[PDB]
Amino acid sequence: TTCCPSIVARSNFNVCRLPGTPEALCATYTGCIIIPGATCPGDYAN
Repeated sequence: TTCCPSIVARSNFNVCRLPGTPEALCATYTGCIIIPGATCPGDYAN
């Protein structure tokens, strides 16, 4: 599950993913995160 700290981080994440970039790289590129669960925390609400 991906969680993002802000809307713009998420928007940048989704663009990063368009070419097929691994989520882990899109995460460090944006400040988004990968968690094993499905429940994003309040500070990664987007």
